[PDB]
Amino acid sequence: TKQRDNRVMLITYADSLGADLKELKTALDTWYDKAVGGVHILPFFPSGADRGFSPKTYEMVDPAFGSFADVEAIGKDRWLMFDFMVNHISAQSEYYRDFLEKKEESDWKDFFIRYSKFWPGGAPTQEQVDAIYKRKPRAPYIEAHFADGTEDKVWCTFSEDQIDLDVSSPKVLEFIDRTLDDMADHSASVIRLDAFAYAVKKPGGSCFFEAPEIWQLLDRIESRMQARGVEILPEIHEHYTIPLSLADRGYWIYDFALPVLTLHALYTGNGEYLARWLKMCPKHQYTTLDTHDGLGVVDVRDLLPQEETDRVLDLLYEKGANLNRKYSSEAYGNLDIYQVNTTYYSALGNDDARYLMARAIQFFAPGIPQVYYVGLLAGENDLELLERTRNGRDINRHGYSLEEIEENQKRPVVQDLKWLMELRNSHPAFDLEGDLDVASEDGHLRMLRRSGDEALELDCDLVSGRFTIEDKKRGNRLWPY
Repeated sequence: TKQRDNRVMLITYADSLGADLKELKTALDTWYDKAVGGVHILPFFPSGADRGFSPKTYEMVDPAFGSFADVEAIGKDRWLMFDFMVNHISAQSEYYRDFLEKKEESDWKDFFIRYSKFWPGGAPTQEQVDAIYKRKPRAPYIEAHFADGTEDKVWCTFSEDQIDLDVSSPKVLEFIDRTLDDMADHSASVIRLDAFAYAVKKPGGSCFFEAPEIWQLLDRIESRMQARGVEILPEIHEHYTIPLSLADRGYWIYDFALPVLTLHALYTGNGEYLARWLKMCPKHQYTTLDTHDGLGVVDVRDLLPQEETDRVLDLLYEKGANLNRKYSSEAYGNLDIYQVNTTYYSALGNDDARYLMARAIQFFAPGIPQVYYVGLLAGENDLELLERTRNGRDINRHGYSLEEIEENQKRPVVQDLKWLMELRNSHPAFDLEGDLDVASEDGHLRMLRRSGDEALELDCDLVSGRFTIEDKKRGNRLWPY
């Protein structure tokens, strides 16, 4: 296992940068060898739905993608992040299929949350239904029809294929422990806990980050993986107080507020909300602009005023390249109708200068930047794919051939983003432990990264879309180059 280090991490599917895991390694070695220090390969196990996030098993790689050897090959000199779906498993898994066949005689009788057992009286009251945290209108269950002719309802947060696990069941905790151990054996440096805040259900509760049980589950998983030298990263999209409460207890977090705060700053020339955010962020975080999902809007609540949130959303739809509100609707198959479906480059109207500025801000921000592969290649909204699949998120999930990755290398914006990633990976001022001084004034955002006598200053003109990078220790301007 290559240890998680202080270098830019790529987010990619196994089949989105070239055709499969072998072509992914070719792409990274050929064009991104110094730019990409870590790789989050999105779920690469056989899956029944939601492009990997409904795993049928963890015991084999989806053979469309390759083998565990092909994953380990990428992990030779790049640290790896894998997903563990702590919240759910495929309805097409051995576990759920056996439960439908055998019911109370199934080894997996306790793996799923059955309404008849979970709810006092055998069903929720409307009050209890209304209390559950939702990101789409569909009820959070599906019908289970058993081979014996009987039926129940099972908890279903996401797509109809994603059946929620009962983390209160000892057999499920054994499955979690075994699966994380297997991931550690396959060279995982970090395990991402997908949908972490959904994992604990309580009758009458929101069933979102239910304390103290959610903390006890996190500590169980983090403690086990710490003993293997593996880090954990919970995926939580909500009010900033939740991730900052994790950071206060020594857990890695995602920054999901940066994307929309940065868009608002670049569209308005106002850095005040972005500066306030940057100052409250911890050092042990992963920053995002793009991920494989849409842009988070609830994630900026109380960081961007509602008027300014409404304003930047209007600007994305009006001034962005090929956004459409319909793409976040139920018609386009969304699991979260409150996210904005777009590539980050197209959110900025395919503006090279402001897209590079967004990445510069991200790279000077605390913690470790994640770059999604579509953003790596300054990719535009893919209406062709979106309209073929009728899956809104596919606007930002173009599959690149090796030929198309190569064709993109001539673009200055692709060259410049690679240069920024190489700088982020080489310059000592980006020390994970180093300090950030942020100032917002006269339409500028100034970010000074210090580490001992190292002092590297980003100065963003949010109005003009031009930035400078100055090495104050060595007395030399690094950008423009």
